[PDB]
Amino acid sequence: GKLPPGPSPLPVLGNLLQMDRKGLLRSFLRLREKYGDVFTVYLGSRPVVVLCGTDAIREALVDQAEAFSGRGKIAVVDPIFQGYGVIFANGERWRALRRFSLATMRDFGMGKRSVEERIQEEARCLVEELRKSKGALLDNTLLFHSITSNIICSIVFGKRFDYKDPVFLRLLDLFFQSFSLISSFSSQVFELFSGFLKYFPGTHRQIYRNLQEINTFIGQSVEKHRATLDPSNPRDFIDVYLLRMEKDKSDPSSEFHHQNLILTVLSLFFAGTETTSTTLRYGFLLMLKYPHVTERVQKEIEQVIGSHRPPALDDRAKMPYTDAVIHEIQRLGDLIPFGVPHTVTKDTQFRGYVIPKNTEVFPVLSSALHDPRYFETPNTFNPGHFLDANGALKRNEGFMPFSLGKRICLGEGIARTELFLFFTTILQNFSIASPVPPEDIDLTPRESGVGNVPPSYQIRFLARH
Ligand code: HEM
Ligand SMILES: Clc1ccc(-c2cnc[nH]2)cc1
Repeated sequence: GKLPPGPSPLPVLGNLLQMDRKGLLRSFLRLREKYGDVFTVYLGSRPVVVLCGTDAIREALVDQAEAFSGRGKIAVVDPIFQGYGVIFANGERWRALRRFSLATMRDFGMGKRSVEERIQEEARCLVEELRKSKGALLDNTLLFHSITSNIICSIVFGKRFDYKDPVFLRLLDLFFQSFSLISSFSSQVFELFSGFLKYFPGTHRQIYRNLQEINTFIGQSVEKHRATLDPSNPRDFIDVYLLRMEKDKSDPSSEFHHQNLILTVLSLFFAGTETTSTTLRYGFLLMLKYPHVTERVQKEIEQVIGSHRPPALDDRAKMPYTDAVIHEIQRLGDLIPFGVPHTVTKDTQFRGYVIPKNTEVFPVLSSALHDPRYFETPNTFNPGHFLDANGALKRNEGFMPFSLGKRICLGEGIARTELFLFFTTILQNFSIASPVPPEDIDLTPRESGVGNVPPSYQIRFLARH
């Protein structure tokens, strides 16, 4: 049936000569200009199909959902996962882990705190910590990585860490350094010649080393959980997984074993810590660049929530402006630019082309979030993209920051609740400022690869009264 159009490759080097030195995303966007919304490019010797624009992505991930439900690989972390854990698994193993992960977080019995309550509690701890800074200028990177890591810790380990805990800070350091390395230029070259470059020194080794040190901490927590498990009262995600292992003792095809336990927990930290945190850091940078918008969010908080009680998730339905602002922070932040690689699960017929089973497919989410066919002046921040004439929230088919289809972000619910409660609880309690004039605020990513990493910046949180 034939593959989608694309630059003729050279053996070994593939399409290296037709790439853009800026990175994989620019390379993909440049090729889209020449070959259309659906093309083939060779990363090293591997052929991959690229889908660009809202329409093409929706046709694949939604209209042929099952076919495009396969998961590809990211070379610098594949040595860690190797097909285990809920993110990088395929087939029955993925189906089983996803179903269990959704159900285990979608509800944690009674007597325990809901996910919304754990986030409100973390937002309260955050407010207390920021009050201690007395409004001094700071870089919010560490605290924003802390609050989102703490939500996953609460869910998986059954508790949060104090912001000044040495264990926590070390773990935080390992993770953050890894995300920066993972979307660095080197990791993107590694994506092309891993088969060859895997044999040499480099950042891919430091990434591996850091993630294994985190897996070691995960393993020791699993042992502590095992040693104190009370079947009558599971405490968190690990206890629930351990109880399922007991339930499946006689099932030789169960996927609930050790490797999927450690790597599913790593998956939830990997995914649950990084993107929500960078979205929040990018959102506050935009709020410094658009003080008028920040002021309107604070006015809506005052009208709907007031200044005494904490924001609750059900306030969001009565706060369309703030909700539109968060949508727009996600849309312009474009935190996972070329998506997380998929693969087709069978030879697939797509737009008159044939995509062979297991071929890697990149749904370039950035090209939908910035799709001119759906968003006027896509490169400019405007909450109005999500608001109708009456100020009510409006949907846009191009808005797919969590992707779409069978692989749609498993943590979407948790992430949206974290964005709404952290953004509103911070702005209800603090006004923000920085020495940089709004006009001079640069939104350009410090690094752009599988993740977009926002630039560092200074900000102050002044307690309100
Ligand atoms: C603003 C925050 C977040 C954004 C924009 C985001 C978005 C994404 C995207 C674009 C994908 C790939 C979907 C695909 O394969 O097509 C993904 C997958 C995933 N995300 Fe997130 N994510 C966020 C937060 C979270 C959180 C908080 C968790 C965990 C609690 C999480 C868990 C996962 C997992 C486990 C997958 C793989 C799902 C599967 O393969 O079935 N994410 N996310
Ligand atoms: Cl390689 C990779 C995989 C998954 C994510 C992710 C999912 N949800 C948030 N982040 C990011 C990068």
